[PDB]
Amino acid sequence: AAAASLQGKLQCFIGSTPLWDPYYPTPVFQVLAAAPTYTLSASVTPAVVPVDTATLWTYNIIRSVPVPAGGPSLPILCSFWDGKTGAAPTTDAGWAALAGSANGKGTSMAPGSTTATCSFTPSYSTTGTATPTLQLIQNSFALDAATTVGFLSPVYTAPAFATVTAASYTISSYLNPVTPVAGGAAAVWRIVITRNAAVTASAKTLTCQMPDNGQGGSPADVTADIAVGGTTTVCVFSIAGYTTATPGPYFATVNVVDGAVTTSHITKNFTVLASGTTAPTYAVTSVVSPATPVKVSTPVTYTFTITRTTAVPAGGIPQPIICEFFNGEGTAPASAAAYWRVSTTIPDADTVVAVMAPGETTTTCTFTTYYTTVSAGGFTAKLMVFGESATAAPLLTSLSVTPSQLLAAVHSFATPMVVAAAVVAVESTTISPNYNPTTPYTNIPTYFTFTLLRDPPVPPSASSGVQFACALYTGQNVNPASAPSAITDAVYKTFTDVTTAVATDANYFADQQLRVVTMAPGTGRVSCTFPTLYAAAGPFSPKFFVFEYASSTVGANALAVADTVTSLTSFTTQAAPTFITG
Ligand SMILES: *[C@@H]1O[C@H](CO)[C@@H](O[C@@H]2O[C@H](CO)[C@@H](O)[C@H](O)[C@H]2NC(C)=O)[C@H](O)[C@H]1NC(C)=O
Repeated sequence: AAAASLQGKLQCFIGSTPLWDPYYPTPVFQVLAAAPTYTLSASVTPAVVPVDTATLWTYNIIRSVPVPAGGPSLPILCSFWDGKTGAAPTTDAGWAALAGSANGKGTSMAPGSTTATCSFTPSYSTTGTATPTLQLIQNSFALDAATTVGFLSPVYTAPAFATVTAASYTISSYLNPVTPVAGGAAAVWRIVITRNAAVTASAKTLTCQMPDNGQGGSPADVTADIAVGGTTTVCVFSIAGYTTATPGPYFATVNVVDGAVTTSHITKNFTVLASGTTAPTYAVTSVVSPATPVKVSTPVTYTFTITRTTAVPAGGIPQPIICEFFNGEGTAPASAAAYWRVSTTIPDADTVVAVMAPGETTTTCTFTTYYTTVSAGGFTAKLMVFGESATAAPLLTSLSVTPSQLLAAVHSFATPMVVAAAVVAVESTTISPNYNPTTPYTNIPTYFTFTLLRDPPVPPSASSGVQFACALYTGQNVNPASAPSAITDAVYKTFTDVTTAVATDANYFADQQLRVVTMAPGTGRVSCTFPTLYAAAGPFSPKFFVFEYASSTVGANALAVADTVTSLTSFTTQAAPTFITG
């Protein structure tokens, strides 16, 4: 019989006891006099998509008979074939197997509804038309790929093909040196080729040729490679033999081919200097702010002015500038070429991209650095300059092309930067609880919070925060059972570590304690809380010490003077009150 709402009854027994009493009702299921039909519509975005780019396919599914109101939402498994890669599965088992991966989506028809949506984002790899095929399965918790039957027969084919167009190429170029000298150093044309979409199958081999270098010559054809997932490649043309017989301005044509696709480009302008003339030479001047000396973590700004002997031609190609700056702290780069450090992104704290504009002589590279260690000898920061574009800079190492060494030797700052240690002081020593801000009660746990402020705050974006070991000797000679041998730095340094001590163990209330506190980056001060318990009332002289901390080892005194003691005001503990707030 055909009915609208129907309920089953499942009753199961372990041994003799039933899991549910009197039974477990099952969700409402509708009985249909005929097989429901599944109408379907498809939409594309964009209708025309470049190769190796995502395209949104949207399928709207409409069911002839609405899902029962009281029953559960109907699970639907959209197995979709983009129509361009491989072949569509021939059996429903193939669709079920394919739907496990990203090519198969899972939606749910809500109860009392007649519509559902399935969206996919395929990325085609070949040019031409693509017509997808989609099939619907049921996503029951126990879906057998073999015996399952899709509700859709025959497999729906979207009557709206997507047009996958071929890839495009944007071609830029620059020259090193920007004004080649005839018969001298060989000129190098660096050609940056950018693809409108990243390659996915494998590395692609662009073929770059230069029919004319402005002088009428034709250098040997070059092949450049673009790696998987990359959108940029560099083609290097080493031309030697430029001549000044033709009038000053010149321009070169370069065509780059990828199979059928051909893209032509013309370099803007450039001038070849007369043979025998002295090649233009670059120099660097350096300024610092503030002046020597500076403290640790103080923002130090270096400004380097790069000056060319002669101005760049007004109509020619502007010269890219890559400034790699080493602040002087740590291991210096091995040589000038070693300064081509691998940078994740171009505008980092060590690499700066500038442009010497045509008709201009000087440019400026600005760096901001923080000095961590202390060196009274002074740090001599250095700078190295290359001529490379920002786009081609990251991938020059991958393509095994030597960056253009734009300087004869590394520029070293004239005056070494003498760096002194930061100044840290104990701002306040609060007691909780306390009869007055100077003395605590007796026979109750009292906590001393010491606040330490560093005059130059730990800079944001620092690798790690600073660490301070704070040592305290309250007195009363109970838990250590003896006074410290001497007030010297070493004796208090040798104190036990209780940074992770809890109230259970006997070290929680120790007359001699040593704790570790980390000043986080972007903070100026830290606090250390020490628990104490004054069993007996009497005069007391708590002693406090601060030390630097590194690699879980206690360093020298943090107060910049050997054997510096922060002596709390002497006090006599008085009786505690018994009133309870509430
Ligand atoms: C880049 O060089 C080209 C080639 O010389 C310049 O185009 C022509 O240059 C000749 C040089 O004798 C002039 O007589 C023509 O008048 C130029 N043509 C045009 C349309 O201006 C071109 O001017 C140079 N580019 C710049 C920006 O100066």
